Amino acid sequence: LPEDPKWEFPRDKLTLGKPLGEGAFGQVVMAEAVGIDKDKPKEAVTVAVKMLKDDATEKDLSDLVSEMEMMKMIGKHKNIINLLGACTQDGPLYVIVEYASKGNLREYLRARRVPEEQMTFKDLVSCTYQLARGMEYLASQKCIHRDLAARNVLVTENNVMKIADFGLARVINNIDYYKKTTNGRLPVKWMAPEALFDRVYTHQSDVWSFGVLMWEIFTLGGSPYPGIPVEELFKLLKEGHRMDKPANCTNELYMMMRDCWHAVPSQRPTFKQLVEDLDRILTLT
Ligand SMILES: Nc1ncnc2c1ncn2[C@@H]1O[C@H](COP(=O)(O)OP(=O)(O)NP(=O)(O)O)[C@@H](O)[C@H]1O
Repeated sequence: LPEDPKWEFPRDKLTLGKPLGEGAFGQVVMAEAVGIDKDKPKEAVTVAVKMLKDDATEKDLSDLVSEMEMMKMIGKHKNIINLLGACTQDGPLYVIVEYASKGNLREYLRARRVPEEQMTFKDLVSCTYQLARGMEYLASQKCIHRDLAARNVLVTENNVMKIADFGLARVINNIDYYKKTTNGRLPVKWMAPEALFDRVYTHQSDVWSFGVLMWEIFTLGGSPYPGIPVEELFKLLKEGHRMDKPANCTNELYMMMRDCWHAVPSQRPTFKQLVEDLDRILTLT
């Protein structure tokens, strides 16, 4: 792999610790990184390290490299998982990122329905607000995430919501992102119809996904289109089906979901608008 000195971190300053989880393209381990935070240059920082599994494919390696490169481009923001460094030379590829001790949002919510704590309604609105802020920022950086979902949000020790899993994200210009393929690699239940049927993707497709994410949040980690298999959703979406209102959701926030699910992308809210609406709702709690 080519060197990128501004991101490279010395392997001898990294100490791997316990596994945090694994997927079908990589694994993540906790680690201590001495000197990685130049605001505290003497200190060890607890980080997460993404790396290949022993059964990794060639495509897994190219994907991990591509994920690292995307994270170099998306800037820095409180409500996204930020890249901290990488070990790319003379050894296995290590992609070093911010550590979120409370795991992904889907499990965090399902575990707070013995529960860890109780989610107040204010907590859920705040969580929604933070993620709209993250997506607003990503869209300002001309990034479409394409895989927004509760499983791809991470939660820090201080309950900070961080958008993560940039492996499918793309940088676009002004017009729709378009590449025609045989079959897509995006979770169908979170995809905007124009993405599913027309292979086109804009920031407004991410807005659709955000509406699904809202539904996951206010169902405390429920599964979208409950009891509807992916196989049958193609037809139901084309015919205009939409999810019902979660129990713990206000009619105001449900109207917000349904706006995100507008059939016409240009008629959905923008993330800037969602942040403004969510700012108002959250201050009134
Ligand atoms: N920065 C992190 N801090 C703490 N835990 C993490 C971090 N990143 C990932 N994990 C966890 O370790 C596991 C690794 O999975 P991950 O690398 O996130 O891909 P994925 O989200 O499982 N696949 P997908 O949702 O289909 O895109 C997940 O269970 C995460 O919850």
